Amino acid sequence: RFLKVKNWETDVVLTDTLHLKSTLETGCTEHICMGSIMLPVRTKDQLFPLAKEFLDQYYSSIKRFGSKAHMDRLEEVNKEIESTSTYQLKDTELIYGAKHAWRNASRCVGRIQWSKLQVFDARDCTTAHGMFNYICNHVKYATNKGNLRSAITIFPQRTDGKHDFRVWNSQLIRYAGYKQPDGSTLGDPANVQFTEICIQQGWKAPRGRFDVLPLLLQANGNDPELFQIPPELVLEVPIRHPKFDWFKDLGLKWYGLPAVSNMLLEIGGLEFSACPFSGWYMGTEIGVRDYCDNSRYNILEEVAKKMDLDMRKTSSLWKDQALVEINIAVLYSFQSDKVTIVDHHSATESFIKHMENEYRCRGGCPADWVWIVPPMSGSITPVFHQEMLNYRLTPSFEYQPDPWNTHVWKG
Amino acid sequence: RFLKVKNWETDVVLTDTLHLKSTLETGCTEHICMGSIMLPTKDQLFPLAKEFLDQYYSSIKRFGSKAHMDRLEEVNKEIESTSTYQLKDTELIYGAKHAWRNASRCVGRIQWSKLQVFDARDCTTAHGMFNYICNHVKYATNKGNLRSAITIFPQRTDGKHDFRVWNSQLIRYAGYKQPDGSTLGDPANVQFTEICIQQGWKAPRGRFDVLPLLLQANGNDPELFQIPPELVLEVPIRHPKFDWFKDLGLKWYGLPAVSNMLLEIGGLEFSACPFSGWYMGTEIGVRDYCDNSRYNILEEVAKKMDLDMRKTSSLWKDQALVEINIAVLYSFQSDKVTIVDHHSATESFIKHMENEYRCRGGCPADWVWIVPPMSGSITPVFHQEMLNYRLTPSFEYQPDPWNTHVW
Ligand code: HEM
Ligand code: HEM
Ligand SMILES: Cc1cc(N)nc(C[C@@H]2CNC[C@@H]2OCCN[C@H]2C[C@@H]2c2cccc(F)c2)c1
Ligand SMILES: Cc1cc(N)nc(C[C@@H]2CNC[C@@H]2OCCN[C@H]2C[C@@H]2c2cccc(F)c2)c1
Ligand SMILES: C[C@H](O)[C@H](O)[C@H]1CNc2nc(N)[nH]c(=O)c2N1
Ligand SMILES: C[C@H](O)[C@H](O)[C@H]1CNc2nc(N)[nH]c(=O)c2N1
Ligand SMILES: [Zn+2]
Repeated sequence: RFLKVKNWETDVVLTDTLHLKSTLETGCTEHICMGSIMLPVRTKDQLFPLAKEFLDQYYSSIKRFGSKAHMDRLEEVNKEIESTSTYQLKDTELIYGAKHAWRNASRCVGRIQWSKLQVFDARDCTTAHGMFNYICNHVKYATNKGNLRSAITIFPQRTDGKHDFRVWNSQLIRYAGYKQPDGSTLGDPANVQFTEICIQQGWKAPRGRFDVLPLLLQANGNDPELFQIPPELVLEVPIRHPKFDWFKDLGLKWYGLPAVSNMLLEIGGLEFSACPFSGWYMGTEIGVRDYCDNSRYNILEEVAKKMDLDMRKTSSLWKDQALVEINIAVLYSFQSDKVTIVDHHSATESFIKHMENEYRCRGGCPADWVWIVPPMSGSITPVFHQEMLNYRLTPSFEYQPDPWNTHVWKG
Repeated sequence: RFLKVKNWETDVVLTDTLHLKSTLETGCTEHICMGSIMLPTKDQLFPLAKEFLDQYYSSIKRFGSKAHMDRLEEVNKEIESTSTYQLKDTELIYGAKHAWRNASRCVGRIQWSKLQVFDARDCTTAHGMFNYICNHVKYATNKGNLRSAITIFPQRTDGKHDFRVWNSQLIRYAGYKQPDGSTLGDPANVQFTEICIQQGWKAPRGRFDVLPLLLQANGNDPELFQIPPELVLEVPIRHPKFDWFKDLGLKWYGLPAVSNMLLEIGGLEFSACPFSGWYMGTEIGVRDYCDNSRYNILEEVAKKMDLDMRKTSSLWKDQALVEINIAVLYSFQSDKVTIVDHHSATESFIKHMENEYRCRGGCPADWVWIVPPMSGSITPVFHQEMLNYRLTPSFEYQPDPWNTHVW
């Protein structure tokens, strides 16, 4: 069966056959669409089919499907599963797997880059101090003095679910949030709870507006341990505006390296609960979301005040005006400092070319419109006009519950 | 079976039970989400009628009452013998208001209970349709103090005697493809304009020519009528700060009036049911003015503002977009023509959603349509989870008539 998607700006029609390989469920039914809902230990029984599906995909990709090497590997994994109840990936399979989880990530606008991913194999890691060392090396490699390189570091897979590796931070680099007695927040409101955990675990908080948080790292199901990323490894950009000289005195800065650390990587039924990955920012993530969400730095008012915009009516579009200026400043600042960043026009145009390519060579490209369309200037980007099909392919990145809710404290 | 929706800005959680009354299909399966796709007999009619009359009698607190059972009986008898039935005026009004209430793509539904319903089921000719439409246009416009209205022409019978407004909206601008190779006017209407010309319209061949109505009564060939120019309230677009803005020569009409949809009430199908409200400013300033396949004016405006157009990362498109939208709002407000900005409309929709959750058990909503086409995340709807499902009475999209019609 075939499914068509149309682009309402170009009239280009694409045909999806790849959705036929989709396994997992979406949350939607014939009677309800859950397209805007944010969140809509395995047996041997469920594991060998998943391993087999994966190895079939891997061997096809290398043009060796049905070969002796393919058949031998199937047998070897079969025997390993029956005897040890899990299995180990070869390095070449782990690489393929992590690249494909990115390629398959329907919420990711940056996927034109998927085949260029540095995979660091950290499956020999055993302790949190070892996790710390792996993560520093990741940060230093990815940062590359501002010439950012995509990378992922993969710690040991899940076993009984009692010995999990986890990075408790949601990203490797983020700013502390501090809830004040008067109810106001100092720093980033998104990280208040995690900041309190750090403090409880013994972190000495500087208590400013941009304190880089410490890593809280759990190895082998043990209680997590605190480490401070060497400040010389944390590249930051002070935010200034090309025309407005008062913009610098707002005191804003942001870090260069967006590094997601709370997701679960599934490859061939194995679960990598600690697999921090990083790319580079699209400007709007910082300028629109981090700075202007009401629940984050929330700087719209202060900027618009300083721009002397008419603020007595929403219909002057003061918020919209201030928003564009803040986003100009982020992009200017990163570019001026030679730190990799992409604007939302370039990123979305690249995504559309990626998606058309994928339709031709792969038969589809699952995409989540709700997430791919940027949070400002939606319809002046070509993705707004593009119909997309959302479905779940493996290998995949999945959300997992924050570890403080599930962790069995050892003491 | 009971579902939760969370607002990620406010942490407020709502529980949806209303979706269990949904019947029609979404196009989504457990394996594929089609959320971003624009278009995803006697026996069949009685359950549809029953479903509707039940909700109606419930709404007036008379469910299971003598008057309820009596109407159910009368409608059954009328279907059995005539193969259809006629709605009482009260039912027609209730059904139209509820088709709006159920419109998952409509951000303006806080307004749903204030809809003036014009019953045009006695209409028999295209000239009669023109009369009803001019009256609708004048009533809804109200000298710029706009009032929501729908005008409901006779229901489908054997489907070869359909009433249709061929126009996609009552008021739109013509588009003409040029020897230059480009498009003069609104590129969205090039096909309809040619059909108007080929049926006899004398086009002024300008950038902002109000299209004629093409009206089809009783399945006949459609006929042309010009809406009295004095009933079409238009707004010249100027800017509060930029004096050069007026020289682009832009204008738009005050009355958004959708006229190509099908109203389904209790299984009956109203194929001509033009309706109208008032604009959210982004529809004109973002979509009508700045879509690449529409008036596509970003480049001209950016140039007049002398922005750096060498690189996308200067955000020249984004700056010009805001200014265009400030101008649309300023112009309508100055000329005292009802308009709503996207901040105000989305704030009201969150309030409406909360009312609908507490009072009705939910509110079907299509996030892809509800979130405005600019500044998405600085409006509260961006952070609001929405469940999309189909309730009846409903408005449904129907295919352009020129494909269906035989002359
Ligand atoms: C290289 C440049 C990249 C850019 C510009 C980019 C852009 C983005 C953006 C804007 C989002 C939505 C983020 C949000 O709103 O929170 C996203 C999501 C995501 N991307 Fe990328 N991305 C890049 C690289 C990567 C890499 C290297 C990976 C993995 C190897 C990846 C996997 C993901 C996943 C799994 C999501 C969904 C995140 C979630 O559910 O929280 N991306 N991407
Ligand atoms: C009172 C002021 C109103 C406002 C501000 C408003 C707002 C909007 C907006 C912005 C859209 C999206 C339009 C588009 O992007 O093409 C829309 C869609 C829609 N609205 Fe409203 N609306 C109003 C009144 C009405 C009325 C009176 C009705 C019916 C009686 C209605 C029913 C619909 C329907 C069925 C759609 C989807 C149209 C389609 O699929 O093309 N609305 N509304
Ligand atoms: C409930 C929930 C579910 C889910 N799947 N993700 C989240 C995280 C939510 C989703 N938007 C806000 C918060 O993420 C902030 C982190 N953004 C980093 C991903 C972007 C990024 C950008 C560029 C390269 C990358 F590798 C990564 C929350
Ligand atoms: C393929 C297709 C399907 C569909 N359901 N609608 C369309 C119409 C497409 C969808 N967005 C653009 C085009 O409508 C422009 C009409 N805008 C008027 C509706 C808005 C409006 C606004 C305020 C009050 C109202 F009563 C009505 C096209
Ligand atoms: C409720 C809604 O799904 C939610 O706010 C989404 C909308 N789109 C998004 N898109 C991106 N890229 N990131 C997000 O966090 C969100 N949040
Ligand atoms: C493909 C995508 O569904 C399409 O471009 C949609 C997106 N959201 C929209 N939202 C509104 N209000 N109106 C539209 O016409 C559209 N177009
Ligand atoms: Zn869906």
